[PDB]
Amino acid sequence: AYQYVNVVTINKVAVIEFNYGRKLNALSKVFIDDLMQALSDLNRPEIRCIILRAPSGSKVFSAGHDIHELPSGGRDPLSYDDPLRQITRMIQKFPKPIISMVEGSVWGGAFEMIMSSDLIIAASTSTFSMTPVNLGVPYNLVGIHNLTRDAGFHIVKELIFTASPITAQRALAVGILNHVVEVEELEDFTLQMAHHISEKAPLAIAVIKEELRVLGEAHTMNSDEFERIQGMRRAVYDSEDYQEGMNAFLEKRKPNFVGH
Amino acid sequence: AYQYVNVVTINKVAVIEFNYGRKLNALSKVFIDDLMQALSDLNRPEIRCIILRAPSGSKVFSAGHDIHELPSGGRDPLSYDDPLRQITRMIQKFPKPIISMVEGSVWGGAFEMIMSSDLIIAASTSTFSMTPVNLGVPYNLVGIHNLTRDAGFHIVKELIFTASPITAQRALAVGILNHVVEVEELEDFTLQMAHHISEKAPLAIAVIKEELRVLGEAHTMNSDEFERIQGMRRAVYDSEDYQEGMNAFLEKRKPNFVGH
Amino acid sequence: AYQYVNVVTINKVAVIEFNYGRKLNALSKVFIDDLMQALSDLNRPEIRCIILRAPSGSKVFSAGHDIHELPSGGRDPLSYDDPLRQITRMIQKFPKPIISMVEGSVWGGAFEMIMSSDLIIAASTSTFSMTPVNLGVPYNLVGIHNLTRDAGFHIVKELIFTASPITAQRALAVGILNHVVEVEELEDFTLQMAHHISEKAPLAIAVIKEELRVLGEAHTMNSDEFERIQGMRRAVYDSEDYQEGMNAFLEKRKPNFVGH
Amino acid sequence: AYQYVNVVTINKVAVIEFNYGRKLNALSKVFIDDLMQALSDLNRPEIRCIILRAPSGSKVFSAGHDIHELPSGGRDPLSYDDPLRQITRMIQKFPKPIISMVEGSVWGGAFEMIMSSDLIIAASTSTFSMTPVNLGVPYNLVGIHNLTRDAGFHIVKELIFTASPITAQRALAVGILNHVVEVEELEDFTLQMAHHISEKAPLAIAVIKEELRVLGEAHTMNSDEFERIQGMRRAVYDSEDYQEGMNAFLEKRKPNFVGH
Amino acid sequence: AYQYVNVVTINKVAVIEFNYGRKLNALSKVFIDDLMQALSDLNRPEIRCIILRAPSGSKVFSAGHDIHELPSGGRDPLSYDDPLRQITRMIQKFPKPIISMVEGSVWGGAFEMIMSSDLIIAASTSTFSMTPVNLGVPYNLVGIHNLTRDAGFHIVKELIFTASPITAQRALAVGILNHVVEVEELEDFTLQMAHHISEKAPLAIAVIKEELRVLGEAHTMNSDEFERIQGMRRAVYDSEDYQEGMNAFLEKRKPNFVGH
Amino acid sequence: AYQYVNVVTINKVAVIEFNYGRKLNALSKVFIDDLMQALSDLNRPEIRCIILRAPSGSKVFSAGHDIHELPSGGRDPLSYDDPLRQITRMIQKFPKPIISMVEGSVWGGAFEMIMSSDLIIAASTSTFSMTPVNLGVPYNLVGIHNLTRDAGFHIVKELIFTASPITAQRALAVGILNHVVEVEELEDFTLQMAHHISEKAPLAIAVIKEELRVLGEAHTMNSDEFERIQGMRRAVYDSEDYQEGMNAFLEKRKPNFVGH
Ligand SMILES: C[C@@H](C(=O)OCCNC(=O)CCNC(=O)[C@H](O)C(C)(C)COP(=O)(O)OP(=O)(O)OC[C@H]1O[C@@H](n2cnc3c(N)ncnc32)[C@H](O)[C@@H]1OP(=O)(O)O)S(=O)(=O)O
Ligand SMILES: C[C@@H](C(=O)OCCNC(=O)CCNC(=O)[C@H](O)C(C)(C)COP(=O)(O)OP(=O)(O)OC[C@H]1O[C@@H](n2cnc3c(N)ncnc32)[C@H](O)[C@@H]1OP(=O)(O)O)S(=O)(=O)O
Ligand SMILES: C[C@@H](C(=O)OCCNC(=O)CCNC(=O)[C@H](O)C(C)(C)COP(=O)(O)OP(=O)(O)OC[C@H]1O[C@@H](n2cnc3c(N)ncnc32)[C@H](O)[C@@H]1OP(=O)(O)O)S(=O)(=O)O
Ligand SMILES: C[C@@H](C(=O)OCCNC(=O)CCNC(=O)[C@H](O)C(C)(C)COP(=O)(O)OP(=O)(O)OC[C@H]1O[C@@H](n2cnc3c(N)ncnc32)[C@H](O)[C@@H]1OP(=O)(O)O)S(=O)(=O)O
Ligand SMILES: C[C@@H](C(=O)OCCNC(=O)CCNC(=O)[C@H](O)C(C)(C)COP(=O)(O)OP(=O)(O)OC[C@H]1O[C@@H](n2cnc3c(N)ncnc32)[C@H](O)[C@@H]1OP(=O)(O)O)S(=O)(=O)O
Ligand SMILES: C[C@@H](C(=O)OCCNC(=O)CCNC(=O)[C@H](O)C(C)(C)COP(=O)(O)OP(=O)(O)OC[C@H]1O[C@@H](n2cnc3c(N)ncnc32)[C@H](O)[C@@H]1OP(=O)(O)O)S(=O)(=O)O
Repeated sequence: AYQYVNVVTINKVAVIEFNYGRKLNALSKVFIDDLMQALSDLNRPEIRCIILRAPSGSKVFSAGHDIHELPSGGRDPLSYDDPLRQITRMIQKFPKPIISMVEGSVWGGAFEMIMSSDLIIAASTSTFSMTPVNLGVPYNLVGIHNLTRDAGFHIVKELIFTASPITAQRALAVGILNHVVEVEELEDFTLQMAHHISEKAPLAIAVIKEELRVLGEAHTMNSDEFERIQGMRRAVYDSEDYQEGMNAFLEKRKPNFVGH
Repeated sequence: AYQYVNVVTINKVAVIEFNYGRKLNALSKVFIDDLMQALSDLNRPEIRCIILRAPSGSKVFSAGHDIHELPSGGRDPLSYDDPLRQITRMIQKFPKPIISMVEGSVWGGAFEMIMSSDLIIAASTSTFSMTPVNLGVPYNLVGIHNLTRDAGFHIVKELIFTASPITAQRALAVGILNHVVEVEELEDFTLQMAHHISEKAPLAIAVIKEELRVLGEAHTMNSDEFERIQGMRRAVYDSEDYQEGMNAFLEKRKPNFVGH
Repeated sequence: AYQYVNVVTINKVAVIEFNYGRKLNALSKVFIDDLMQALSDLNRPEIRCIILRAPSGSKVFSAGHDIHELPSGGRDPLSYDDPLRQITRMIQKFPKPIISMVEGSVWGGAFEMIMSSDLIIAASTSTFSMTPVNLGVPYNLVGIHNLTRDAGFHIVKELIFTASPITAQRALAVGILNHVVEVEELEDFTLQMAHHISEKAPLAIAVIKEELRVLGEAHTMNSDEFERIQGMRRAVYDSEDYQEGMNAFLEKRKPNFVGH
Repeated sequence: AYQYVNVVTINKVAVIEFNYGRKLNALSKVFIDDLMQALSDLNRPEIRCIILRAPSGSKVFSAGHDIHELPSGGRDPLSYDDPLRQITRMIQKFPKPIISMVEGSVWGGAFEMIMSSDLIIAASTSTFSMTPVNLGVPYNLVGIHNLTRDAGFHIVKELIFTASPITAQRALAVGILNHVVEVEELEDFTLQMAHHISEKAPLAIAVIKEELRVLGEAHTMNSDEFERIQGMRRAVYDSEDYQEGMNAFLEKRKPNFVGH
Repeated sequence: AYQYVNVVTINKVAVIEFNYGRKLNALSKVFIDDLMQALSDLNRPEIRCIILRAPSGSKVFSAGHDIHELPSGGRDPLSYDDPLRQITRMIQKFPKPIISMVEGSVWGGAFEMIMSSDLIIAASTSTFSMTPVNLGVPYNLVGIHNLTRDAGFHIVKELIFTASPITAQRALAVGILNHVVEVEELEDFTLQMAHHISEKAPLAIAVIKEELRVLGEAHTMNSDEFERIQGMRRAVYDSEDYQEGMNAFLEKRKPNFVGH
Repeated sequence: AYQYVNVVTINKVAVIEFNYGRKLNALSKVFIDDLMQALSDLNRPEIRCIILRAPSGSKVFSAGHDIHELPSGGRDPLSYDDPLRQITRMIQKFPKPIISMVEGSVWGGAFEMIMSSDLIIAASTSTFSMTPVNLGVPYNLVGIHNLTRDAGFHIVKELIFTASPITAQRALAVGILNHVVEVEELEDFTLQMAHHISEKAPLAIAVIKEELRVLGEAHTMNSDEFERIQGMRRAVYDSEDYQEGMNAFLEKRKPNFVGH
């Protein structure tokens, strides 16, 4: 029923498997629109737990935001109705637990997407990179906030400022992952936990997830502080460095950033 | 001088030992009223540090909220004056450190109670479960907030959505516990730390504890968000699933949750 | 040049080395004024990353606030324009990453200072203590907040209430440090990471750092709560214990705290 | 068409006239559901401005909440999905100006309803009463906040604590009303203002209205403060005085309030 | 029963009359202690409304804070435990309405005290001044907040920056006062209103008063902004101008302020 | 001196007279840069109060934002470093009182500018309008908040949704203006007040002004709410209606708005 995902439901658990490997499951508008439609279709009383996964043996879980669809004009790359911003809101408001079951490497916006989900179970060979400083992208407040609820600030700043991949073992040690398992155990481990969750009280799960959502969002600031930050972000997405980040990716070369 | 607790004072350290083993130290009104009286009586200048403990050899530290005192149908089970809500506020506002020294298994409200205390030192054989989703309970905002200050969101969501016990070793790894020790060393280790804290400046301890309390609570939201969450909670504590959770527990059978 | 720091630039990396070993790099006004001048001088487009370090072989990284410079009594010791409060604001608002490269022991205000920096890389032999309860000091809200973004509340309360040192290995485990390395490798490891960060997009790093700073501060409270805390702090800095803490340190004896 | 309202369109202006005079336009569930449907149906680009009115000559604009439909005992009378709570949210979120055009007396929930609208224009003979203290009702935070954006706190407390009606002339002087007009000029005056607003930029009006709505709601508090207020409200809606207020109103006698 | 106040009970209304004419009802610690004891004594179910008043015929309602009890310099003059701060908190938290009935001139902290009360009814000859800029006093955030809930910002700034007295008629027009009456009618007009309030539901009044209090306080800021303000206040109470303002009053001369 | 302003100092009062009459004191960058420099140059201890005025006899006080300089492409017209946004921040942070002394008509951004100042004294013939809905402009959160601290919400909505001029008498009645005087008395009245203020304690005035500024700004919201509002504002400044409003103004014709 979907071009870019495959859904299998057994009992009360649904697995949403990405079907966009020819583009390394990059978060293009057409891929995200399918993922959201699939989730909306599973918002039914008889579904109690969702798993998100890439196909078995994927080297790349998701290559993150489709760099071709990043606006290189004068507009904000991560506005409120950007597909990545829509799917993280939808995951976080969804009244059922969503488990990210990760095999392969996770990049940029896709790292934010799994951090927005409720649990992350990962193969021992998976790797995680947060990439905006590679491309000159001024990541937005909501998007950065979504990266701060698991690991501490010093770890988050290392991940962002270096853009270096971290292993699953390190991602477990710093609090980003729930569980790391050998890849041959990943599906069996994840289905055991999803089917267990699906026997618990769904209305209690939904209200507790929504309470955590609101508490997690409840770092408040005044209008002047947000407008000041928006001005700073606009100076970045208007920058020569932002154009250079995109151009360098599309030309398959290393960017030369100059601080303008 | 209390029916349900025993208090020992060693210089500047007070040990409050539960005496409600016939009910597995369940957080009944009569038990919590004695605990709160004991704490109030120890709010004196020559006391500097409190330890909360179950008796030596306890299999169960606390079975959590007394399910017989949970209101069935229509009343908020976790309103502001509920005993569990009163004791977590009292622990958090108490101007001396309160150390939970844990032997045995810890369940639901009792897990929130040790999470509200300042330090947790646990036996290597202790276990920890958060149980609302077993019973259909819409846990309240303040109570959920009290579970978010140590382990990250993904870990808290695993504990709540699974209601599965975690070991002391895992609870240490994820940041819930301060120390794990062999049960034979638990009392000596905890008293050594309490005596050490009691040599320090108590007015500085009290103000720093209060600063951490107000900073930990400073996740603010507007009245409409709180009323929306209260409406969601009422729908859960009015639900068939909430009645089925209570009944299933009291009848020792597996609940059948249907999502209304 | 500077009397109390030495600055070296290697390509786009600047290393600020303390030069106040005769006072164990205590945070005196004259030392902090030099550190702040050196940091302000390095806010240039050809500088991409800052390392703060003590001299190679230092037993003591920093002994913390200069206890001679604490007000005698009846005056807030951690007011907004105190040197420690100035340097942490400056580190946090600085538009380049600041890495604390730690060899030796870290005490009190100096622990808050490295916690305010972006990344901490430490020698396997370094140690960390938070000391206000040794001296009777009512640490301020901003200062305490700066200690809560890495490790959990129970961990922070143990560090503050015991004032006991922790090892680099424990500091790694609880989320305070990024990396622990053998002292012989510390400089090479830190420089390699700083050089790596120096090729990334500086405007993206600066706006993301500022987004994290704003989100990290966005725990808000009403005026009454702040004034209530300030009144509690004033009762501490007016106390006999505060005078006894100061006196004991200078006279080189154990304080006798009495709770007034 | 609608059973309980009549809608007329004059170019870009829609007038919604109450048709529930046999029950003095009391805010029963069936009347509010019709009013909300009529508003929803007018959320189309060719409508620019809404007027809410009672029929010409009405002695009673609205008698407020239907006292028969108030939750009888132990149930929150102003929960999130109560009709009065739903209509005020809808009015405030509606992307066109809504003008309350008032002829006759306004009572209780109907006063909060016109206060939630964007402008109020009233007949010189109209009167206004806020009545919960007559019935023993614990008015909810959102509802009280809606009464606080026009007149000062001393004026709102006088209105609520006395439940005394005020004249249109006094309501204008204290800032509740935009305009007071002779009854035979009311309809003409209101329509010329609605037509004038309808010539202005609708997307600008919508975003400015929504900005005012969020700034008006942005009085934020922590969870414990909300739960404490909810507990106090529950003690009121559980009180004998709350029963006495309802019963006295329905039996047409003076209530005897005793303070429990 | 009190040295410095006289209490009369009329049915369910209590009238607390100042008896400190010798010092023009300046808010000395001992006067405020009796006023607070009198309030505490009246916190009984048989009392439904309080009036605060000066004696009949008073030229001065209250000369405001006792200038002789302000500190000489280098100390916060309006700390949390100051008598003016205590009495405004107690009036705002008191579960019965408190009406200020004003005959005579109102100065400084006494103007804040009546503003903290629920309703103000004043004689046509009464006058109102806010005086901190006459004395060089840095008024505190809570205190300034208490002046902003009735008149608009421009009016409040005029009152504070000019320290010029305003008439009762002007105070009515700008929203400070509920009612202005001829002095011969003041006592019976105020009592008629207090008797009317005393017939209403007291639990409903108490919860609505508490809801208004927390909504009024719910302007939230981060710790850094509060500490920044406190630093600015400290510069003022450390200033030569603060000492000049205190000296000029003592010496009965016009202060010469210089901005240091 | 300054091309676009004239400054006269009388004792401790500085009168800043607009000198941009050929564009009716529209807020061009060149005019605002001169006003800000003149204000900065007056930040000296010997200056105690500022008056902002148009030239004596002016029909137009200020024609508002320069519509030729409004980003007429598709970028934010009211971004953080726009001249109107800069001058309102500078007026509000300025440590001396700033009185707007108004003769003539005040439009749009110029209305926000006088609302941001401390006191407004106006000629009886002056008039005031807020005009964004004439041009299709999505006024920003900070700008809208600057209009909400004097009159109530209903009055602000009437001013904005109608864009109709109000008289000085109406502006006084609704709490926008401090005083209205005959045009012949305007200088005498305003200078008498400015000289009176100039006798008072400047450090007390500066800290109380900053306390009001912070309290006035302290309506806080979460990142998601800000980003949602920014998305809505962008849809408006990208609209055909925004282009129509600008074109219509340039072509001296009535705009025809269509809701796209
Ligand atoms: C903006 C946010 C964001 O999420 O940005 C994207 C962040 N993602 C990345 O930076 C990952 C970039 N890609 C890679 O690092 C490598 O391509 C990986 C490791 C994903 C795969 O390497 P592999 O050797 O297996 O195969 P190639 O590199 O040769 O790429 C395969 C094809 O997919 C394109 N591709 C990869 N990622 C992509 C892609 N995110 N978009 C479009 N296109 C792609 C890539 O350009 C190539 O295109 P062609 O077929 O035209 O040669 S933020 O977080 O950074 O702020
Ligand atoms: C609602 C909140 C809360 O805190 O709820 C309570 C959560 N606590 C639990 O769910 C613990 C449930 N109990 C157990 O798991 C086991 O009873 C325990 C493991 C603690 C120990 O098991 P053990 O084999 O030693 O002996 P039994 O299960 O056989 O029970 C012994 C008696 O104690 C009662 N009991 C146990 N816990 C209880 C009890 N929290 N109350 C009343 N009653 C009990 C139980 O109903 C039984 O009663 P009878 O002797 O009358 O048959 S929330 O966090 O979940 O939202
Ligand atoms: C107020 C905040 C704060 O940061 O407070 C300061 C916190 N710092 C400390 O508590 C560290 C206290 N010092 C020590 O633990 C030891 O002195 C150190 C361990 C770092 C190393 O000991 P070591 O054996 O190597 O050599 P000494 O102890 O013999 O001291 C050498 C000289 O340095 C002085 N000293 C050390 N720290 C200091 C010093 N922060 N100031 C002034 N003076 C000192 C100390 O008093 C001695 O002075 P003399 O010249 O009189 O011998 S808070 O965070 O606690 O609230
Ligand atoms: C709970 C909130 C709220 O909104 O509550 C409702 C507040 N409303 C009032 O307090 C209005 C009370 N009513 C009046 O003051 C008078 O009825 C007015 C002036 C509205 C109408 O005067 P009039 O002489 O024309 O005719 P009656 O009093 O003779 O009543 C006509 C019929 O309408 C019923 N009625 C009036 N208001 C009502 C009614 N809000 N509900 C049901 N029923 C009614 C009342 O019970 C009577 O019914 P019967 O025909 O059975 O005798 S809160 O804000 O107070 O918290
Ligand atoms: C600091 C805060 C505050 O509330 O400060 C106090 C604000 N109040 C004032 O500034 C009012 C100051 N007083 C006056 O303006 C006049 O004294 C009054 C007008 C109120 C009445 O004048 P009158 O001519 O009738 O008779 P006197 O001036 O002769 O004063 C009678 C005695 O009362 C003392 N007095 C007046 N107000 C006072 C007094 N607030 N304290 C102590 N003492 C006094 C004053 O010093 C004098 O003392 P001796 O008998 O020793 O001469 S803040 O809000 O300003 O920031
Ligand atoms: C975006 C914000 C804002 O402030 O927008 C602007 C709001 N302002 C207005 O709507 C006022 C527009 N101006 C007028 O309506 C009229 O000019 C008034 C009534 C003020 C005065 O009319 P009058 O016939 O006496 O003499 P002119 O129209 O001839 O103007 C004199 C010179 O200044 C220019 N001017 C006037 N207002 C202006 C001007 N806001 N810009 C540029 N330029 C101007 C105008 O175009 C003319 O220049 P030229 O001599 O080159 O033709 S918001 O608040 O609306 O959102």
